Amino acid sequence: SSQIRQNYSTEVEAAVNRLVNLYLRASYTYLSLGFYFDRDDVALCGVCAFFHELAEEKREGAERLLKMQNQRGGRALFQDLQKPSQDEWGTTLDAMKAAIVLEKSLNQALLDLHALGSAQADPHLCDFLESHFLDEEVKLIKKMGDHLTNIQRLVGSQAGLGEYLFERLTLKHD
Amino acid sequence: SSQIRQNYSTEVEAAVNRLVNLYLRASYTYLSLGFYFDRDDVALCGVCAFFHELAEEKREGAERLLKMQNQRGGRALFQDLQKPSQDEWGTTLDAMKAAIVLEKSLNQALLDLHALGSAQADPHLCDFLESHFLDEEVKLIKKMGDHLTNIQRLVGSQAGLGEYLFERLTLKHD
Amino acid sequence: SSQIRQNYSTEVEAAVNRLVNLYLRASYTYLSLGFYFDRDDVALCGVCAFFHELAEEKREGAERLLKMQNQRGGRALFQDLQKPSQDEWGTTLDAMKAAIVLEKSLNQALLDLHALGSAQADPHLCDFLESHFLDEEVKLIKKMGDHLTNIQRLVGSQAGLGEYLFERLTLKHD
Amino acid sequence: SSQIRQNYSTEVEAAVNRLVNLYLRASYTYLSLGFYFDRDDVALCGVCAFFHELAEEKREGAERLLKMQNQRGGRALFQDLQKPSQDEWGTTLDAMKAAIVLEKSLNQALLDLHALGSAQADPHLCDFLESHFLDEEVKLIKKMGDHLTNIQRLVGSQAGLGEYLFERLTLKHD
Repeated sequence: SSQIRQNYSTEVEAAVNRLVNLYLRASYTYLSLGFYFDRDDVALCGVCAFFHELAEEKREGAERLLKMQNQRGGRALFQDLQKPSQDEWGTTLDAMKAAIVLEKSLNQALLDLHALGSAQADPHLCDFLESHFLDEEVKLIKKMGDHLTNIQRLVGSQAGLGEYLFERLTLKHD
Repeated sequence: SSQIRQNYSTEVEAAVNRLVNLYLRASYTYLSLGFYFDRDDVALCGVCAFFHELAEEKREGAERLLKMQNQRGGRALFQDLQKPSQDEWGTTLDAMKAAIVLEKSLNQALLDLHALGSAQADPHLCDFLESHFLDEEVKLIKKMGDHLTNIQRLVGSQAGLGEYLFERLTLKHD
Repeated sequence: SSQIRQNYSTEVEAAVNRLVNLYLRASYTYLSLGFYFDRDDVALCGVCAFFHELAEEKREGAERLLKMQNQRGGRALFQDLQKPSQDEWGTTLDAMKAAIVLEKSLNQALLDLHALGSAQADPHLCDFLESHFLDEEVKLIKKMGDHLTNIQRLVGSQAGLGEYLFERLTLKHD
Repeated sequence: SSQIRQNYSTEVEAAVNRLVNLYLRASYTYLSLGFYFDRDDVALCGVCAFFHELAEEKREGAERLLKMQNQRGGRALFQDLQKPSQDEWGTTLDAMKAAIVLEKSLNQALLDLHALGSAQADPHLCDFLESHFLDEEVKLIKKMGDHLTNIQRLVGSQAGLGEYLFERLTLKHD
């Protein structure tokens, strides 16, 4: 039961639960991505750190959605979390490409939810999705696009060299 | 007269003045609630503090609306402030129930105003109502719902004991 | 491929991957437990904090296992994460009971893995499971047993009162 | 003579003396490796530092074994220290390969000693080999595997360039 629910549709409640699953799935994918790059036969620690930071960010996003669900008087419903799409992630390039399509899928889900909020005349939802989701996604996707371009320019005739240099000179180890 | 008014409908201007009255009425209700709990035959100081903090918050909300009214070139119009609905507020439970229906009424007025802003294509109004009103209301109503649940669980067979314990152990005296 | 694997059986590698899944499942269960206690109709924040701390601890345990998997030259394999066993978790008592059987199941899995390590003459595994798993589990289960006893003694004739008092006076809000 | 020896087999005592010789041999090999990379016609100072740090670590390991030998009432017996297997160590790649097989040999000797300790029911030996030997070896071998992978990816079509870059950008000069 709830004593607080107001202007919060069952459709939005369900969509928020689905978005939680998507964010948690993404976090799980990033956990796998990071550990792949820590394999002794891959050994690109800047890439491990990049994806593990994202694993944390996506988990935090899910947690924020869940906090909001409760703030509105909706009820969290958890579903199975499917395993990531790959067990091995190829090159840094392959991985960054997979990451961008993952992020575009999260972004599309955010846009779909915002559209639902608009259709349901739910401005609090609209306010909520603003900063900590929509702008963050745009910033992240831009960063990934920038990375992709730099990785691509580094392939040239010596892919191993370029992959090392990108991990050393772009990716942070702070 | 105004030299600054732009995209600010008479409908929104009037609705903002009505919302100011609602916020000031709410502040007045909270002033009364707090003083009731400071009666020597009631004597629940944590409850006095809780409602008096809300009296301040609601006054500040009215003041923010009035500042915005002037920023947009609308004109503040004040009406009589009706006295609160009760002179005596019963138990902490009764009072928290009254507070939640008060807040739900303010929240509904905010939603109605946002809908009017949307109909009038007034995005500045929409931006304004966002943080310092819509999210604040959702957070407050959640807090009150939490309080209600705790008060309710404390009634049991010994209502006096539960009322004391809630005021001592949940409500802040900082 | 690996250039580092030494004295690391396929059986242990597989068991470590299964243990990662168990820890991540446990983390997910604790995420759900915590959010249930943050429902406005439950509203026991000390209980939310207790279970969310455990969600973090279990995730960290999985991460440590995965780091070790790579240190030994084994390969992380992720499986679907099943949803928690319940959507609603009842009273704090019910929840603490569920938590203890969860922990006992993790502990048994640790013991089974240690036994496998012994059978495979793998002392590094045995060293690894020592502090950050075996002793931590024993300490945690003792804490949960202590909590259960205190919750049980607080039921008496007034369960609501006891549940409130335990959350206020035992569970930390730091 | 000893007045303290308890549960300390002659077999373990002898094995500890042999392990001391192995650690000291390894230290000597690392001393040679480091100085080779400081030749004016090799001149890779990050590689000198890497191997000289290991020379110190291996000497310290021998010293710890010797301290333990005395703590248990065994008697240190020193043997000749054979010269390292090479006078010239080739490329950084060749050297890192030689280092990994050296470490794997030390690790195998540790495992053999732990197995002997188990057979002799000598848990203090087992406790001793744990942190400062077994876990350290696993961590070191993982680091060397990571290095090897990075060196290998840097060979490409320009081996000189890759060797320089690895020494500049991976190996520490702190």
